Amino acid sequence: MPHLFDPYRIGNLELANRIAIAPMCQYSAQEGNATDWHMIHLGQMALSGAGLLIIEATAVSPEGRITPTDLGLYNDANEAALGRVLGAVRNHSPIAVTIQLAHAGRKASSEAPWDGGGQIRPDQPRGWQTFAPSAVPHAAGEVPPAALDKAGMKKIRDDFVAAAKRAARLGIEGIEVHGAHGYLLHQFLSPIANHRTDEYGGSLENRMRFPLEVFDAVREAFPAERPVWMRVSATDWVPNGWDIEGTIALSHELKARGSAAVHVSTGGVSPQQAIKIGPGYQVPYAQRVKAEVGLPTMAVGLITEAEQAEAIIANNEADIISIARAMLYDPRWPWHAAAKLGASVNAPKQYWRSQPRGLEKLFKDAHFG
Amino acid sequence: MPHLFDPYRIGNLELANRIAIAPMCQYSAQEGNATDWHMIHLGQMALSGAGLLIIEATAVSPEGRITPTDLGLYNDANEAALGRVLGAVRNHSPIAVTIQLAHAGRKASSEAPWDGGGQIRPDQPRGWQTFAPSAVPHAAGEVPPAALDKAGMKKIRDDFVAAAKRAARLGIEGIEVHGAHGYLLHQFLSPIANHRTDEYGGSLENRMRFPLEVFDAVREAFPAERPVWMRVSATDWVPNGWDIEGTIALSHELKARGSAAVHVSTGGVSPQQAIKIGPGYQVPYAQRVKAEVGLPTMAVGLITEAEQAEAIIANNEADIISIARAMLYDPRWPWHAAAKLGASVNAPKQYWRSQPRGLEKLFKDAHFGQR
Ligand SMILES: Cc1cc2nc3c(=O)[nH]c(=O)nc-3n(C[C@H](O)[C@H](O)[C@H](O)COP(=O)(O)O)c2cc1C
Repeated sequence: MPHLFDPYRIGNLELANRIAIAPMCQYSAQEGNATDWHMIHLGQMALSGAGLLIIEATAVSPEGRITPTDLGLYNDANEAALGRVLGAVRNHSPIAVTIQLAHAGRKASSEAPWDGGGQIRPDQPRGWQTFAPSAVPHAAGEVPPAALDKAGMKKIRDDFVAAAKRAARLGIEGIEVHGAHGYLLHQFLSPIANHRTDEYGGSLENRMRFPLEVFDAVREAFPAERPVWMRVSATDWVPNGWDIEGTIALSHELKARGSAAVHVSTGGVSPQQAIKIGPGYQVPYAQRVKAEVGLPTMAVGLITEAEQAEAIIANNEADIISIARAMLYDPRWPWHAAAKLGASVNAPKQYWRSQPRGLEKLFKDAHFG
Repeated sequence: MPHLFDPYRIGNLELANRIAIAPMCQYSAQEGNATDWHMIHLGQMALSGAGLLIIEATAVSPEGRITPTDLGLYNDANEAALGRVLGAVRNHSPIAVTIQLAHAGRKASSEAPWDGGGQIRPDQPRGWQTFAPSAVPHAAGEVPPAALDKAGMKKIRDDFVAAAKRAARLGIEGIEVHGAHGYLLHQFLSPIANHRTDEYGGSLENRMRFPLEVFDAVREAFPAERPVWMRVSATDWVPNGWDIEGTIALSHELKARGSAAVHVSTGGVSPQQAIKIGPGYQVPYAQRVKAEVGLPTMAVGLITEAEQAEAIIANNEADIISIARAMLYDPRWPWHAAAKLGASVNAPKQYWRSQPRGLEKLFKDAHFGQR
């Protein structure tokens, strides 16, 4: 009889409950460096009582950023800036802190969403040359990426390794390899983006080959006891693209290769995607991945209500509920869920006076004697 | 026909709406210095879409702190530490940032709430000698404060002035002088704490004299264009103390002396109690101070729902509503209120995608595109 507020575990990392704060790009870094925005944002996310925080898509190289203001972990300055933020978080919260390591591939060199998200060309001041499995653009008329060669692919492997080591040194507790949302690894997985005719394209085994090498490299580099997993897009929502069968096959391989979990999202590789959006619309993909592969499975997508979240766990549809927008709109979401479902959470002492009367057990360890 | 989400103004300071974030002690400073907590906390508060943020009780001297971990503005280090927090706020928020300047008087040298809130004796670790209008402890068996002399009262005036100048140099946009919660100024106001026989105790005029000296000194020191006001307790719960008549007389004096507002605490009557009595105002004392004195009247609102706050404004009970606990339990309270009331709010661009599926146009001037 599983419940949202059961303690849980991914690999050896104990989680206070099944609630994860999904990775959410803030587009507020400067040359990859965390800024005051990140102390405010991650600081507040850490007070939420969620069991797990997944830091935003963190670029393994400058050219792997989505946008010029993405968070990075590709040099010592980036490491020190993020370390300042993490020190503050650890000072005020017991949350498990993990990080999503990322490379945008052909979707790199973009504007922030509030600036319309368009491609910035390599010839424009903030733009740069992008890389992908094949020299085909994400959308028609865009400046195409260069097709990766052997040394290019090695650089990416080595950059993921280097970033995973910096993350380890910072005391980060886990790594989510970004394999979703139309970014570099997903580009290799999907026949929409991957037109290669070497051993990294064509067949399913070939298309999975580089994403799995990247996974393996990170898993080797990161301390063995701390979990490493992948976020996947379960489908492209485009006929003949990546689909749930590819996802299941990849998930089996991830399990065989020591992944701690699979975080199941969808979409991102094609402007043609025909997404059927609605509450819990991506839960069926997580349910199937959980059923067939049996790794800890995180579900996400328009999960906004405590009873909805609880129902997903109760129905064995996922093991972890990932929440993004509902956390931005209510950074106390897990407190509020705990109040509705008769549970407790960790909260900073500064805010112990804050809950309504009648919820005297809501905050673990709270006292005033 | 006023509404919660109408723009408003205090002095020259334009406010996006009638929602103020109440000064809420965090007990998280080190020798008066703001810490990483204040960055995280004040950063959230500043991004809430409220019109006005009032920084917590900020000690004018170490001896004037409520606790050993109160926020202070009494030396250069205090100033620099707060400046770091404010600079982050300014990078990200359009909110008006103001500060409550404070001195705890006989209630100083106490523990934080999670440590039981007790007095720390002058001879214990972290403790210190407290000061007050008279040598009478807040509670029996506590170490009494020293009764202030002419020099001690001058130090306090000058400390308020010094802190007000530091606040101005930090670019803080307004000052709330703390005359409530049984702290130093309230101790002078109240015959319960003030047993002085000189020109500072006895009659109502004598009891208001030092609080009004402090207010005047702050108003003189702080840039004339920026608002300065006082926080006042509507009434004591006990007889022969401070009362609603005193509050009204003090609010008239504040107006004549160039106060921008008055911020009226509840006098111990919550909305749950108040709405059952008489006309059923939620903030009856604030309502009366507004009607009789005509200053911009901020009322402490012990409320959680948008509809409660709207009604306070729409029923002419207050011009600005300050919100404390509901802001801690929901730092997006003004977003949630705006959604209920059909209004919009300033939200940081980083969070514009958070708008629920139901809603549209919640966030002012939001735009989105993605490849
Ligand atoms: C502002 C914002 C930033 C995001 N950044 C990332 C990211 O860095 N990495 C990622 O895998 N997904 C990212 N996503 C997708 C979310 O993690 C999540 O999967 C998606 O928003 C659906 O969940 P929700 O309905 O709970 O918001 C982001 C979403 C938003 C709204």
